Amino acid sequence: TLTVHVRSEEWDLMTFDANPYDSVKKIKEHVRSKTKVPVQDQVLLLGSKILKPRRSLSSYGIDKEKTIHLTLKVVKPS
Repeated sequence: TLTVHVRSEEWDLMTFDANPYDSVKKIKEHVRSKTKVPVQDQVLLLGSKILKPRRSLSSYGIDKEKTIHLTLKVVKPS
């Protein structure tokens, strides 16, 4: 389906599968599995855009791509 590469400042590159129409929250749950960072403390970026957890990757323009590169930041929420 779709392969997601998640790069971060702290950990090795993460790889896992995703669906472009699922919420970004589903990505964060994969990150939580690999890093144990709770979903509420993660921020994901596509390019330089911060993704909102309720939105889908498709809504940010992920259409035909077979592989995408995301950035993870660990952030204490307000």
